[PDB]
Amino acid sequence: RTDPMVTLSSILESIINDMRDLPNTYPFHTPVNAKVVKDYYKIITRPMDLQTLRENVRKRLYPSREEFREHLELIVKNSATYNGPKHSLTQISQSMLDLCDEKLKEKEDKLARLEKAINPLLDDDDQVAFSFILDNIVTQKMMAVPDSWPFHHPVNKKFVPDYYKVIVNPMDLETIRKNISKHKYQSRESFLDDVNLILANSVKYNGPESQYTKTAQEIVNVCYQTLTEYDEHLTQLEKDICTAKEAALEEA
Repeated sequence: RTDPMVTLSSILESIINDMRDLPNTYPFHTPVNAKVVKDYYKIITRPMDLQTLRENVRKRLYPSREEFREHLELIVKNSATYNGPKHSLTQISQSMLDLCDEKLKEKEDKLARLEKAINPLLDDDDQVAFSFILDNIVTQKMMAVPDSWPFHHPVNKKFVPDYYKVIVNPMDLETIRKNISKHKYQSRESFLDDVNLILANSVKYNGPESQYTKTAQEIVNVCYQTLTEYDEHLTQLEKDICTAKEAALEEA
């Protein structure tokens, strides 16, 4: 019932404590001082240090060990580039990376359980499959409605005066496809919330009798009809997505 991001961040912060405690890590404790380390930020355009890593941990920027380790490995790579691949400082930065990898392997199982609770739908095939059919509904059914082209992309403000003053939540099929590609929709309800906005917005701006509103109504109707045709399939995916979220949290 605890926040897994907190448990993950305490684990990462204790790794920084141990890395900071290794012999001769002093130069990696704080950001490089541009005023005395010649040309450093010309040569090193992606800098990293243990102070910045600890700040990032406390800001909850790492949802997994991978993102934490990639920033840590930057410390080694930057030392190799600026000091040299065999410089003693690069060997010292490598001793920090090696300790980290021992600590992470040591806590493999608990970290895995926390990572899945922080991101239950990561590489979840039910979510990918659900987004896959939503996208097909948009491209094969909704965009095939005749004269639907004015809804395929955001309204062009230059030709539609005051649109973005009248319409506070604009929506269009390209934006819905972008949301699908980021897996915004975990069930058909939030998908339909955005689809219905295309019609509601045309009613507000064009009125209920407009040819554009009739077209939007057909887009909405074919969306509902297609969700209904695939109800059993979609319900299975929705159920699996929902129960995976909650199961991930329980294993925390």
